[PDB]
Amino acid sequence: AQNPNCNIMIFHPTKEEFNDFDKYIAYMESQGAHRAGLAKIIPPKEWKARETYDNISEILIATPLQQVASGRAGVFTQYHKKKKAMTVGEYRHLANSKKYQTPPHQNFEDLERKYWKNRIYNSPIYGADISGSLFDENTKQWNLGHLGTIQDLLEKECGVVIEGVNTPYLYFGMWKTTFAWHTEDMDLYSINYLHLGEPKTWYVVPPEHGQRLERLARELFPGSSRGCGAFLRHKVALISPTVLKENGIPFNRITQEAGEFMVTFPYGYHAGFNHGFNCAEAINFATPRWIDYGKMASQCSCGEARVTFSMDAFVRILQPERYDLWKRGQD
Ligand SMILES: O=C(O)CNC(=O)C(=O)O
Ligand SMILES: [Mg+2]
Ligand code: NI
Ligand SMILES: [Zn+2]
Repeated sequence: AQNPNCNIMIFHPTKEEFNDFDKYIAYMESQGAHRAGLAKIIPPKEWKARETYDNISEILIATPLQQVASGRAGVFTQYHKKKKAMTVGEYRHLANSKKYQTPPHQNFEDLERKYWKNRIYNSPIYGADISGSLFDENTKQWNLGHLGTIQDLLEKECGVVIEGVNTPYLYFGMWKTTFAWHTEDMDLYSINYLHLGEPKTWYVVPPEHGQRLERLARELFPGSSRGCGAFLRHKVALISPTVLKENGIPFNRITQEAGEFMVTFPYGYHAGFNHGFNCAEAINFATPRWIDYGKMASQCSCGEARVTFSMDAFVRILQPERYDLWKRGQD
């Protein structure tokens, strides 16, 4: 078996190997990359996502989210308080202010220490889940706005034709902005490109061990667990590397820098934070190996997680039994 210790693998495709997305994903998996739950892909040196970022200040963040923490430094929840709209210009100015800017630090490890020590005492503002793309339409390789759709994958694998579309989202981050422990909707893959700015640190649990993370989460967030049988779909819970180590949960960590792709694999729980002002673009995607994960994915039926138009059809076709009660939570 390849990659038995489930380490995060880093790939360096040539421009030749960067032409066929599906085939390169299948290659990574042949080398065991999926066992980690997360891979890094460094694009060929000749590739660019777009010519410059010079005019991005006019993008609107219509609902910035202030991420308010509760609990203890290593085990906390975050609530998203909706703020007034601001442009990317305004946001970047805010991120760079004395109140929100990245503190002095020696290296990524010192900054990671400061993050876990101090995250709870600040409420950074996250511009998340903004429908859009920053790839130039003339970028033909690994353009997250031109991937084949999950609906088309299901059609090609399973023969069923469903409604729905699949488009990317932009994320504008600042120091301490945080993504809580989650797998993707319907345990899909995701791919994330860091377009510009400061790094993003990731933590991930191997898919084969995801249930161990869930068991810990139920113990650490006991009332959440009683309220919903898939409360990690709410994307509010954080657990530090220290706490994961104390409880024997297998995980890995890696820092993504501007110009790099990360791919999360089905049922690979991940969480992380931003080092400073940045802009990422991400989208979900499917392969043939995903299909069974889609059939087995947990669902939030308490009604908090409240998910897309397109996810309806996935649940309808892959999880017909659930479909009924899941849509009671979604209506
Ligand atoms: O970048 C972020 O804030 C969150 N991204 C993801 O969870 C992902 O790409 O799967
Ligand atoms: Mg603009
Ligand atoms: Ni994700
Ligand atoms: Zn729920």
